[PDB]
Amino acid sequence: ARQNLKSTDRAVQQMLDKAKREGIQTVWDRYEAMKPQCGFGETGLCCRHCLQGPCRINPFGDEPKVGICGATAEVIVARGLDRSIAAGAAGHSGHAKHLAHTLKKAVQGKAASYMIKDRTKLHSIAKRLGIPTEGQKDEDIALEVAKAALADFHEKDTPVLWVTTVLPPSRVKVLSAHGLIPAGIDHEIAEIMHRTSMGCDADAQNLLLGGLRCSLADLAGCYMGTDLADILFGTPAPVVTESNLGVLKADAVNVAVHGHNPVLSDIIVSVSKEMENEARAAGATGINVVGICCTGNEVLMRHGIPACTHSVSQEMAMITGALDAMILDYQCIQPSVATIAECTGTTVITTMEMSKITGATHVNFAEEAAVENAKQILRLAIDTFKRRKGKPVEIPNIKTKVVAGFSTEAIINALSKLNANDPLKPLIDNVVNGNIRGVCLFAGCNNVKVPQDQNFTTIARKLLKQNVLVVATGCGAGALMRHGFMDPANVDELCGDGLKAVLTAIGEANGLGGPLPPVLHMGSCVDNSRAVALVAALANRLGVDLDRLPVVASAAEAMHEAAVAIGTWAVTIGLPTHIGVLPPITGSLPVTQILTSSVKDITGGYFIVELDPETAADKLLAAINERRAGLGLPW
Amino acid sequence: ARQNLKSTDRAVQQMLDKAKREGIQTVWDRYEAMKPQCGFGETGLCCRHCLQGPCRINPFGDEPKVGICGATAEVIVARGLDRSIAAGAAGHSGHAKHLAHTLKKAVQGKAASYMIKDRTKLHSIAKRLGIPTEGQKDEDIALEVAKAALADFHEKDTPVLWVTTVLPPSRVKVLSAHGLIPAGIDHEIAEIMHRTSMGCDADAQNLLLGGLRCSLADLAGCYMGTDLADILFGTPAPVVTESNLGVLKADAVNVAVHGHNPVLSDIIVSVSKEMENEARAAGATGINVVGICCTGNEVLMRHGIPACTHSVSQEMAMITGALDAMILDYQCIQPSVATIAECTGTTVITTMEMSKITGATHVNFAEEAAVENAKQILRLAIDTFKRRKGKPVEIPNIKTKVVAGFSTEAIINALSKLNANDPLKPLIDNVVNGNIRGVCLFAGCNNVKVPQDQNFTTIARKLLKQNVLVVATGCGAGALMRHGFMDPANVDELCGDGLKAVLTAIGEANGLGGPLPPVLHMGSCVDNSRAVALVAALANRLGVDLDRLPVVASAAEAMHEAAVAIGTWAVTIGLPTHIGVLPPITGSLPVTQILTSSVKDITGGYFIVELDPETAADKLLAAINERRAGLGLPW
Ligand code: SF4
Ligand code: SF4
Ligand code: FES
Ligand code: FES
Repeated sequence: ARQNLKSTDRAVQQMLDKAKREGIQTVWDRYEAMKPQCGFGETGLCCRHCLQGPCRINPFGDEPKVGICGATAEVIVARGLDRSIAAGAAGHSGHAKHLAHTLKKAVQGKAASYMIKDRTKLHSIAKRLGIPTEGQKDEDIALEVAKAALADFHEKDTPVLWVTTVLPPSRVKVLSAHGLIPAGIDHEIAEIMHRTSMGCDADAQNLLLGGLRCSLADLAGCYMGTDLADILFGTPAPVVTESNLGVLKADAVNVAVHGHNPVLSDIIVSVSKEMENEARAAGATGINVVGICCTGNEVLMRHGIPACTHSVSQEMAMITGALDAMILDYQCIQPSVATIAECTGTTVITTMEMSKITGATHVNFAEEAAVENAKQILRLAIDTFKRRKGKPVEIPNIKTKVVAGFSTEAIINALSKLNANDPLKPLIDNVVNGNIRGVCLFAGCNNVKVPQDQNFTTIARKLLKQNVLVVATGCGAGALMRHGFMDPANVDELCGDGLKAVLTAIGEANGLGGPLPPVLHMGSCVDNSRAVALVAALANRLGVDLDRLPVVASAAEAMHEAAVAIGTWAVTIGLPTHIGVLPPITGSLPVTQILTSSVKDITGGYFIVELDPETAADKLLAAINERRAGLGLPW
Repeated sequence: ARQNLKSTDRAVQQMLDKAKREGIQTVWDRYEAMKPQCGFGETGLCCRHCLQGPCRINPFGDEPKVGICGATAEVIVARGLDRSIAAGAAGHSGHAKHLAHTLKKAVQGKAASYMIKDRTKLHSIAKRLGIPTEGQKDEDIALEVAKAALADFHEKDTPVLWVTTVLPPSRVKVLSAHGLIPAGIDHEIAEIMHRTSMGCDADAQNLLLGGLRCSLADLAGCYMGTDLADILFGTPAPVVTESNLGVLKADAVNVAVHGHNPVLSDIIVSVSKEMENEARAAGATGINVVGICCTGNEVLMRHGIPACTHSVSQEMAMITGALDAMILDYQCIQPSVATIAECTGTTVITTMEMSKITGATHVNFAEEAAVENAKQILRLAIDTFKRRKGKPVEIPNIKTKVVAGFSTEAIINALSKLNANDPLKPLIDNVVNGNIRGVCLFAGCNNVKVPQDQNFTTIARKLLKQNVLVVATGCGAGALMRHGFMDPANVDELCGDGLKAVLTAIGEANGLGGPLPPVLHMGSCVDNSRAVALVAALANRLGVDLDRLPVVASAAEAMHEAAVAIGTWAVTIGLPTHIGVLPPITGSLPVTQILTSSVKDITGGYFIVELDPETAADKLLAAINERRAGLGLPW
């Protein structure tokens, strides 16, 4: 097979060849077996919301033209999209909610493996929420922050504070005028599921306004998750590590942390260092913890744990034969891992009650027992390492250098070395003088339909040459790190002269004798909220709303419902937002026109649907430059 | 066309002939245009939970055999079912939540059109919840009940009290042992949406246990909705009225209330009597309010408002040409009504912010302005009546007599005339002696796939001849009322000798000089909770759990996600539960075996999937008789 048609990652290509000769089916094989995919589903023109279905509508031609109950294409498309947004928001609800409970347990003395690690962030969040701190114990402040987090999930006397306190007042005012401020996170999720059920909401604009509001519930969960993880585990600062399959070590116990919620995998990291001598007794050099997906991003950002792989290529880590354990929480885990494990020897371990996989070993993680749980898990990994003594492994000797840890606090601190009391001003100065053309956030997944990483790297290369400041999260950050976009040694090759000058000036003032990396890694998918914090801080410093800023987003290879929700809130907060795969909307021209055009008149943002990455880069540059022109800037 | 293949209701048949000659497309025409329906959707073997889809699995044959991410048929089927349960629960969340807010507003002086109408029910609910009443103002008790209702939507120090306080302790204990008690109504809905999103829960048993727990969140919303509606609007007592299209009157202003939440349509009823002379000034005899679906059931149960039609046949009320207005809240409204209105003259009016239909007139109902809103709405109806002066109409002269209003309180009161201080004992006595073989609850919708009412009437006839006490809600009650099953004049024809003797003894002791009707109408779909209250009271009186009682349920023509949720909680509380249409589960034998067999070992209940109604009646009788045998009773 030509493996480069599947993935642009050479380590992935090498493992695809191994999987092929060993007869191990991969995600790419399961995709091929699915073709041709259903065109009703692809276009959004299918409904299964009641037992009179399934209903479908022919995109073109003759009947069927309308659902059995009378639901039009507009209604069917908008209802399906709304449920996808609610599903995305629900994952972020679960992630943030878990962290809120963990913080509450910690400060109540119920979970001594957890603690307040970032006291400053705690007090800053309390202040933003209106919680008094003067003369209060940190534990009581944290109890109040956890209570406020849990309160945002349901209706109360205030709207969702993890929306209204994180966006500029002018933006909150626009959203409120259109009825878009969430009343409660789980409240909005449930209202979406109700209104999209049979015989309820049946007006495309009304449905889509509901979707915008639920996407802000997703934003609140993202921002709440980042806030609470930073309190518990530390706010990221710049770190240096490596990425790709070559971070695996044949002579070590290789343990991947995979999923999203690092609540236990932050603990796995710390415990793994304590069990080094137990690993050495078993014949290993040590325990080598590596990351997959956003749990991997979390521990990369906070501890420099190397990233093994991401998203669509996750099975390939197992194909090496050296992955002794894969420790799972939830979200973005291909359930194929449980069956591949039988072929590769890997011990796959689930840990969360609501996310089990038939055939995997389940360990019932509890914060109250986190260290004990981590030791049980790592001992299974050590046992597995011992079982592969003498077996050959094939780890591609392929890895890149990765500078990461660019939380918004870290970015502001780095800029403060150029201007101590007005840190955003050097960035704004360079936007104004054209050294920085604008900002682009790359976000979201890989998707088996797109050769892995091709859109992220093609678009990023064009933007960087045109002096765009590129930030990235999730598996977009994964794609860019695995292709060298987080290695400062590649600044000369990748970056336009203006951007290079700025990255160099910031780097030299931070004592690096070298530039910042070409792309700034801002963390996990919930950490898209960090990009919101940066952009809102810029808006406040400039006295304008986000829909006037030369800032865009690109979910260039989107897959998960999470990514749909994130793209939708990016639009809702005012950003031009590219999506590089087709969401199921093309079966309705009216819905497509709302999402790509008339929503501009509501929020100032809009979707740019473009599957060709060179064309998408041109459209993103045009959007940036239109914003520059609106501010009276050359472009 | 042979109209009896579409509906067994002769009034519906007559209007189908009119629709045909006038060129007005109906739900049956849109169904025909949809055939053949997609077999992947029919069997449950389709997934659109991420942008790598749509994925499908061939029920039999070759590839595709597995989803792109590795999701098996078991996982795909269970995830789709779970989302349907969550959607059903969300509708009941929205309905109950709305009523909780209405009660709070009323007792805070913010909505003087609303009030505490049933003070006794208020105090009984407060006592069941643990709320003190001694020495407290009714308004403060009601404020506390409304607060407790709203608290059950999110996590707190107690589980959902509208589950744990309404089922016997032994049942709560079984459910708790299996992890099935909901933590919060909207909490469970959101956890379902998370766990069913890509790369999360992927074990069929774990997924389905989550679904059982979310179905109890639906039960809580149902019971909360009935409780609060009874406080606000009165607990039903026996009433006499009529049903079917002949309740429309050519010389009156005909106004249908349609949807679920009678929050405003209870007001419409009261206001309509006040505007009689305005209607007379416009040339009408008066305002004739009639019911459709469960909002219709609500006002039938409390005020004897005649029921025009139900569910699948709702368009036919408009085809008469005499329906001047259709006043909509949410749920079960075919959106085709908005376009048919242009052909029939009817004014279709929406009233709830989250349920609009393109082309309908929207009036923004607010409790604070309910009387004003009702007058605006009824004045549109009067105007419409005037526009049809001189136009012929075709109202089928077909209607039945309906005795209804059998709340659980009403049933207990009726039985108390035979035994004042042990009212359930005469019912139990007659179960023991075989005069009553068991109880069957008919629930749920009609479905265009089934000739309308055919399953409800075929099954009911067989059960009644075998001395089963039949109770009914929703459009199952609608089907039975429209075919004479709520007219005591039909007891001799329909009922076995034992059941007739019991209905007669109760009727004669209630001063009727005649029996209770063949079937007891227990109300709307949320009022399935009343059947739960009756069955739980019987369980408590007998000292056994619900899974030992000779009680079954039949969603004989199910359609809405609501009906899936209700059927699932019927199973979860311990009942054999028939469903007369195919839910999308047959693509997975393991899931089917859980839902129809091994769940017995968890909750004592189980689904009986049977599309042939004669066979379904035999299977329901077998289930009843097995329960009788387990209690040592003849059968
Ligand atoms: S909700 Fe309408 S369009 Fe969807 S399956 Fe049911 S009848 Fe078909
Ligand atoms: S979740 Fe899995 S089965 Fe469903 S659409 Fe995505 S890849 Fe296909
Ligand atoms: S007809 Fe294929 S997605 Fe439903
Ligand atoms: S393939 Fe028809 S329901 Fe998806």
